[PDB]
Amino acid sequence: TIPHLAIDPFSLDFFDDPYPDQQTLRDAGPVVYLDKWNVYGVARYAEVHAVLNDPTTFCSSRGVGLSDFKKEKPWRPPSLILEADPPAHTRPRAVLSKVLSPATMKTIRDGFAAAADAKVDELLQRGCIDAIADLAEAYPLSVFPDAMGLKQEGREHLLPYAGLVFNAFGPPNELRQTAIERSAPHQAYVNEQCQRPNLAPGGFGACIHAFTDTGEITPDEAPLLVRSLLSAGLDTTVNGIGAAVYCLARFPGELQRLRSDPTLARNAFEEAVRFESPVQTFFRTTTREVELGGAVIGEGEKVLMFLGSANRDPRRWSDPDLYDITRKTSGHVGFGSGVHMCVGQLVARLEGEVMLSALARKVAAIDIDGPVKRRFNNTLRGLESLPVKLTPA
Ligand code: HEM
Ligand SMILES: O=C(O)c1ccc(CCCl)cc1
Ligand SMILES: [Cl-]
Ligand SMILES: [Mg+2]
Repeated sequence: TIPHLAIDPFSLDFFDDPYPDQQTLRDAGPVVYLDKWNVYGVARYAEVHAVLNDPTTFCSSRGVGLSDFKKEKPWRPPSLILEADPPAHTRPRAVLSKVLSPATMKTIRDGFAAAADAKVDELLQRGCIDAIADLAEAYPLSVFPDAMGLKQEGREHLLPYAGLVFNAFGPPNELRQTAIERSAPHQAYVNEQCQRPNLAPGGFGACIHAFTDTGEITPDEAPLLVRSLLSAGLDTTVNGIGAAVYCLARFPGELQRLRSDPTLARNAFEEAVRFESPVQTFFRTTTREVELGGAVIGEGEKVLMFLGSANRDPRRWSDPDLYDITRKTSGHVGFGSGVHMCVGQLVARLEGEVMLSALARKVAAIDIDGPVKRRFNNTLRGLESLPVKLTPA
């Protein structure tokens, strides 16, 4: 009843161009079985959304990667938020929600915007730049580590650590095995910066530790919650901003519309999150026998959700393969959906908005003028290098 497919969604050929294989996954049926990894797969919007919004049946406490924490040891102590289910998930989630709250965005927006304008000004002086290293990476590195309260020393471990985290969600292929092999120095750095004395006053890290006296989290929970932000808070925005710039570079008509109305910057970034879906996939584990799209999935089964495929499903989206900065993007699953929906989405949207605003006001054209190189990761979709020429407005 359930179709069996041999597609490996974690192969380099798949990363290089996933869209034909994602249509195959969608059109094979609402639920498929991936023989390569012995997991179920859902690639249509409907089933992805349903799984995300039934955390009781499709749990996260057994891991959101391929590995089932009930069968294998996690490569690192489980996240108190990402790899937890209600009710244990609830209070750690509340603390991060308040640490990254709408009121908190008011305290950082001016500095984030100023750093975005300054970066674009700097890049326009050079003209020809790498939109990845020099923009998508450089800008988040210039605001987020400081917003965390990290010292300057050792920040070079942050991106390698994040690449490891997102590779570790994948199956035990070479990408994952090699990442874990090289992980020891990055884990040591990150874990040490999570301790209260190492987080500067007023930053996200110190604010997490400050919540340890309300009864929502205990002092011994704060380090791992800082670890969450150091895991998910940087490389995500790198690939989100990278996606947005890549879209504007490929679709000059949409850059011209953005220039004509810079207030579209926020929706232009949201559309880029849907269009590229930098965070591609996550797993759930069934806690009971469940019926999903006519298939009966047994207990203790892994279910792979194709977020990027759901965001291009023609059953849900009109012209899904078009980048449209005025599209009604509400409902896309690029940030997830439900109780685990990205708790840092306000930070991600703030960074994306202010950067796209700077480009909208300062840049007249974005022209690819060199070889485009893709970066391969078991969970993240994005570029290694994006040579562009920036023409000033
Ligand atoms: C374009 C940028 C980003 C994207 C596309 C993204 C994507 C996602 C997705 C899809 C989830 C759901 C995971 C699941 O359902 O299992 C998630 C959760 C999460 N994200 Fe984001 N994220 C981004 C930026 C950020 C930032 C900036 C932060 C922190 C500053 C962050 C921290 C988190 C955390 C802690 C969770 C776990 C939430 C929970 O389990 O309740 N992310 N993110
Ligand atoms: O709590 C964490 O350590 C964690 C949370 C979310 C993510 C992926 C979000 Cl795109 C990775 C790690
Ligand atoms: Cl760690
Ligand atoms: Mg419809």
